[PDB]
Amino acid sequence: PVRFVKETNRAKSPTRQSPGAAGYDLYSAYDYTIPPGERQLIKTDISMSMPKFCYGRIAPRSGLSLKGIDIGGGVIDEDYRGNIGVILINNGKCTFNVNTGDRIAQLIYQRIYYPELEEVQSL
Amino acid sequence: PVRFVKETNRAKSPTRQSPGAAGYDLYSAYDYTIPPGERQLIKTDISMSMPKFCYGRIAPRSGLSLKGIDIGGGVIDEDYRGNIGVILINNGKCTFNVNTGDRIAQLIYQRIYYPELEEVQSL
Amino acid sequence: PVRFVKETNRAKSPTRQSPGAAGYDLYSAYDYTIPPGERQLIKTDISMSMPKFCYGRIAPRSGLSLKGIDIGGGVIDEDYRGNIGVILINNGKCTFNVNTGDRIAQLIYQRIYYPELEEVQSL
Ligand SMILES: O=c1ccn([C@H]2C[C@H](O)[C@@H](COP(=O)(O)NP(=O)(O)OP(=O)(O)O)O2)c(=O)[nH]1
Ligand SMILES: O=c1ccn([C@H]2C[C@H](O)[C@@H](COP(=O)(O)NP(=O)(O)OP(=O)(O)O)O2)c(=O)[nH]1
Ligand SMILES: O=c1ccn([C@H]2C[C@H](O)[C@@H](COP(=O)(O)NP(=O)(O)OP(=O)(O)O)O2)c(=O)[nH]1
Ligand SMILES: [Cl-]
Ligand SMILES: [Mg+2]
Repeated sequence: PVRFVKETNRAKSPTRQSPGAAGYDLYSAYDYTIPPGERQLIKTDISMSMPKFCYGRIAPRSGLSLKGIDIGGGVIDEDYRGNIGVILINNGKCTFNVNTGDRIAQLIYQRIYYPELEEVQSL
Repeated sequence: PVRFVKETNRAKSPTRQSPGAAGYDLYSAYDYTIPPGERQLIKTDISMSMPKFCYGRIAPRSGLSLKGIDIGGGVIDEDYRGNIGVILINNGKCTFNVNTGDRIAQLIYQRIYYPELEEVQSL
Repeated sequence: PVRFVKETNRAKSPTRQSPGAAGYDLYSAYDYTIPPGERQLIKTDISMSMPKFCYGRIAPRSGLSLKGIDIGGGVIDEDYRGNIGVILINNGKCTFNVNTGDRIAQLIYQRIYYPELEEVQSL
């Protein structure tokens, strides 16, 4: 079970489209306007305690990606307890409108290793 | 064992370079012209049933990345049964030519979690 | 335990901040000047033997992401025994400077699969 908190009543619970979907839909908590060739940190008003040995990759919705919208950053650490921001980059030709409640990205919980690092002289 | 279909004869089986290569090579099944500052959906004519508790990341080739070619979207869900498409972004200064058979990207089967979500008030 | 090798005394050992961090900080080994709209390969002068059944992802730092600095390529294969290079993309407005010892990205050891493929008729 992954515990999550809405910071304000503008936050929508992250949802999964289907039982075989890779990620959990993230929603914009506020209204944003993104000019062509600009980028914008979008607040979700969702904070969460991630599961152990993984991280949340904020990944792009495919439809938005064909409109020219990409993702910046997107690394949500296992110990990040703050507001989750989606960095949207408008690489399209037109101003991109974000309304409160718009599906803006997907959060994928990606399993990872935390290995020890040891310096040697030859591999 | 991942099962895949060649939708048309122009589809080419994804292959790994080496036993230590992260990704399977995706090939273009058609011929494309992509001008500077534009993107294009490339059809592979491949569809596949992904391994359970995982997804397919369409990741960039290092070669094309240095020439300013990037990858959009890239999330290939576990329950996806359609044609796998690749979003090539041309951020370089010259028209990038896509020939039938050209390696364009690499599918990576990334291990993930599907946790249940529960709403709480404090973390 | 993942072994690594410094190619020069200009390379800096990758670092961990906290138990819940995603990955390991990668540092520049040389001085670079990246003009707006350009990408530049950044040598870390670090070679390592990646652990089995995974790959290192050169992942963006959010601080830079917001300034307009994006990652290109970024797939470090299991059997890569060469110099790890970070492709930094200046999609910002000003020129981006990189001094030796600058925190440029993070490395994430993402768990992956190597399934055998099998062509079929139906799915
Ligand atoms: O680059 C891509 C991205 C997605 N796809 C396919 C695979 C994926 O399973 C499917 C996703 O379609 P949807 O747009 O219905 N879902 P998405 O996750 O993109 O966002 P949302 O569900 O919010 O629309 O499209 C590609 O072929 N290439
Ligand atoms: O798209 C993002 C990216 C990061 N974040 C969060 C997670 C991360 O823990 C935090 C960034 O904290 P830092 O002060 O460590 N930023 P820095 O640039 O130093 O490194 P990094 O961004 O890699 O943690 O912002 C988001 O909410 N959305
Ligand atoms: O950003 C990167 C990406 C890859 N690399 C390394 C790791 C990887 O093993 C290798 C990329 O493979 P190639 O140099 O053989 N290029 P090619 O296009 O042939 O294969 P790939 O699809 O892996 O790039 O370079 C970097 O140093 N920086
Ligand atoms: Cl990833
Ligand atoms: Mg979906």
